[PDB]
Amino acid sequence: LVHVASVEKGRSYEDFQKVYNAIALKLREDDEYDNYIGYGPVLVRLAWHISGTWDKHDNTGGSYGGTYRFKKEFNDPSNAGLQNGFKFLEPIHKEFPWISSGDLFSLGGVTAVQEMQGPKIPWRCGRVDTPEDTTPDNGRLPDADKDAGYVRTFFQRLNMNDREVVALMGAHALGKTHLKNSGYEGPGGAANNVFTNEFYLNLLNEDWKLEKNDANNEQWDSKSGYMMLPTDYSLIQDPKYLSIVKEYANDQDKFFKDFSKAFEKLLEDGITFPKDAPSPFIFKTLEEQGL
Ligand code: HEM
Repeated sequence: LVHVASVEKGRSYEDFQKVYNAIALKLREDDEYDNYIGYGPVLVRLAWHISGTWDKHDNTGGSYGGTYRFKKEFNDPSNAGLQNGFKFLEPIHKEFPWISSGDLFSLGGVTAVQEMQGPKIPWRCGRVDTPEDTTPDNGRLPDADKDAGYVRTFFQRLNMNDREVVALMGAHALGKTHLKNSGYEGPGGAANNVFTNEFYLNLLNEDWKLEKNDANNEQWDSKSGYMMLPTDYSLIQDPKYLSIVKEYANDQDKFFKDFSKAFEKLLEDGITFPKDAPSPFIFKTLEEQGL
């Protein structure tokens, strides 16, 4: 399977910075969602789930085709709750009908991270919508009740190594688990709509307790009211993972730089960019624009 990136006709940087600003402005405006967390967390979750279907062996899935717009992917049990992110982006797509679905879903993830004061993420245009029959089947996204061996093995399919996996999991500092979407409940920390290295700090400094929640699933709970998934707590149980957790808990700039590289790689897996394609765009935030 080859997927070649094709720039939307005649569009350049200024066009995509308008779509960025439109998403960032609505992120500011619709601030009440999910008890004032806002839409930032569910939009980086949506960008990860539309990319997270990729398989390195036959180049199926991934962000290229925008196939989440089809019933089979939209109704995957693993995507429960993401309908809220889709409905948020739907007005913006009406306003910019020329952007492809894969491009809008991955740009939503980039815009949320930067607007929640995370690192700049270079982004490239050119994903092309593909037919309903290219939609990946359900079951390619990871389970949360497993151990380190499972996480390592699962991420080899998206060829992410240990460092890339631990950097990517730092996004669980954002938002929260919702019992009715996944069978888990609670936030992982106090700052859950600002991008920081708090996931690593909380994993190493909180007193975690294995308890059973109302959906009868086990999760790790702390006195402070925070929670960790079995697959989150895995990162301090494995010796390779644990030393990278300690490195990011002690250096927030190295975490930001490594997250940026692994999140761009995640969003670009499976896509072939021609050498006459434009360079990655670095978008300015509203704050840097005085908007
Ligand atoms: C083994 C890996 C992973 C598993 C099993 C996993 C699982 C989960 C689960 C069960 C939730 C709660 C969903 C809900 O109830 O609403 C969640 C939320 C979230 N995840 Fe993951 N995840 C993984 C990796 C990642 C990665 C790599 C990213 C992003 C780069 C990510 C970003 C998020 C975000 C931002 C939320 C919060 C969503 C919200 O507040 O609505 N996840 N994760």
